[PDB]
Amino acid sequence: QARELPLLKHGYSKKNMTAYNMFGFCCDNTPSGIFNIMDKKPTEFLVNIYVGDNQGCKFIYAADTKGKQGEITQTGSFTAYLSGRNELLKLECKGKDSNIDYKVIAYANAIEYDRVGNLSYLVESGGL
Ligand SMILES: [Cl-]
Repeated sequence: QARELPLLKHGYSKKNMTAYNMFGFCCDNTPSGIFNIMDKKPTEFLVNIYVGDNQGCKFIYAADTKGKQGEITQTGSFTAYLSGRNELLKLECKGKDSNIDYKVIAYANAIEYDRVGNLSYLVESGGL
């Protein structure tokens, strides 16, 4: 059945009260037949996301094969492509009280990748 969409990187900036999670693939988890926008035939990811609570957060994705960015803040569906570093989605929050609960289902070349989760500046910035 489904695999988990991997978390590649996370971080935060106290100065800007921002934080992020980057989802995508690396060397030990890039499935066979999956290509990015640096490649001749980038794989389409057909993505459905579902959003509950959302204060101050948004997902950023590559909306076409030229890497033009798209953004989404609420339940919806879209087409996304992997960046040249095999990133699929950047989930960003802005502000002290930023928080989002979400579910991602992404389909590529006969495989489903899922992620259920939360991001908040409070948690991601590592304080109590
Ligand atoms: Cl290629």
